[PDB]
Amino acid sequence: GPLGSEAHLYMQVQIVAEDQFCGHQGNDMYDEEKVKYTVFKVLKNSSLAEFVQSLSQTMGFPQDQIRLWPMQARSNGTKRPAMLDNEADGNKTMIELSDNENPWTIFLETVDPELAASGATLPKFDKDHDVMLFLKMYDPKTRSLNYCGHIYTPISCKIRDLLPVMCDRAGFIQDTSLILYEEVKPNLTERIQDYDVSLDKALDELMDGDIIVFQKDDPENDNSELPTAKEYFRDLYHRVDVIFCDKTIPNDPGFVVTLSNRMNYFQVAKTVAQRLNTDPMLLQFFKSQGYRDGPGNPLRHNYEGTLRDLLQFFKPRQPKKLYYQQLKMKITDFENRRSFKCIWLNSQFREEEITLYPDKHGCVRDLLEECKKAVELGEKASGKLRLLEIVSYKIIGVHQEDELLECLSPATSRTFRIEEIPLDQVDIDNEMLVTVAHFHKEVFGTFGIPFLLRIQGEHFREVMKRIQSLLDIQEEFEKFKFAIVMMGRHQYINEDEYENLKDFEPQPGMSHPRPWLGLDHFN
Repeated sequence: GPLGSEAHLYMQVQIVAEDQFCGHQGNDMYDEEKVKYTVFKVLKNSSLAEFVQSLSQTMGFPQDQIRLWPMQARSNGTKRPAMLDNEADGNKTMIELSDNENPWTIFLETVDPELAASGATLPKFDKDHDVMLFLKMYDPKTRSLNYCGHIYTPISCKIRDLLPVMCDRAGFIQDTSLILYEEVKPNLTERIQDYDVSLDKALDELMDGDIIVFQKDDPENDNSELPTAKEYFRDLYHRVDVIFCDKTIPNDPGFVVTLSNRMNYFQVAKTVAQRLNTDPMLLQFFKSQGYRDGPGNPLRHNYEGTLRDLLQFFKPRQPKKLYYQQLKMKITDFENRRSFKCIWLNSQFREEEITLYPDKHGCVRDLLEECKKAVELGEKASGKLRLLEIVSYKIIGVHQEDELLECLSPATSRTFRIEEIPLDQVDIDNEMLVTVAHFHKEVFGTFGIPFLLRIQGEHFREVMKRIQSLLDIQEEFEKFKFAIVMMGRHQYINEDEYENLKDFEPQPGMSHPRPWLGLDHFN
């Protein structure tokens, strides 16, 4: 194996009986992915007469009461039965007749099995003057199609004379006034405007396997969501069933919404929001892909495409799915959130990487409150926040809350830090806030965590043990060395005699950068 040497000699012929046409709700006779066939494996080079007897035997029919109407495609994409003459074209072989279709599907017509016991012959059909039409009846109250079989008619027959047949097969009195459409193709259902015309003239390109759709003309109809068959099919044509899965709870079965191709975002949203009981603005949707099954870029409200546009990357036989999430705030605010990566300095003096989402048009205060929402602030402490800007492990700034977040540096050397203010740094007057920074170095080899301090002049040895309880370094804090650092210069200060002032400030002669206390030691 697997494939056998003589396999190429063979083609496949899918026979489809008229019962498959019943209850079909779409265009043409049946849906291709539901229809039940009788499949034959026939020899490519074999003949029609051969296949017909073989068929006859298998199906349980005499040959003089079946006729085969090959299902043939048309330019407009529809598929309908077509005439094939079982006698003229019988000498010919199956691939020839098939036009190399593999598989080939054929409509097997049969005698009404009631008149079949009687031994009834299938009616004579003139290839040139008769047509085989198919009838469908459209019922407004139930939005459904009900198959009405087929008829042989001369093409000279005035349409008016088909009315009684149509009524009798639907289930109507003869007085019943009908509306007749031709189903031409999907999204084209054409009302026959005038019944006192021959079929030949009534319908353009009249041929076998053409479809007349008829309905009752009763004022009752106007109550239906879809009064005419024309509306039924136009609705059908744009109908699409979409699966909405939540992008936050994976292995979500999701659910199926029936929507329309034509709908816009507000309409799609309004519809999904309903059977979620939540607001459409409390929903965010995601642009979609197709086959690498997964939520793409957040589709955004200002969006103005149609649902057809959102599913344009889908294969037709592939089931349709869109991802969404549920929102805690208005949709229109969620999009104006800014991703803001910074450092949270807890009250254990240790650094945590946190990403906060304040509003784009927000200010520093706004960022601070977003931070307080994510952190415990150490009991009985101050519980007040400030934002620092840090570079090379040195604090270069403290930003006012009223300052717009927009004004802050995108730069990646800049590191923003949020911390709560120690209790002894909120009231101030004979006392100052100074920047402190660790180091090895001459003056630029800075490292570790900088911080703000508590500089009037007094005991320096006490300042040191305060920094000691804060750095919480057990004693390797001996062999530290401490320095004031200003513009182009740094004077040291031993741990013995020093008592300071406001040496820290620009000696009169530019306002920034300010000096800093620096802590000299290893790693």
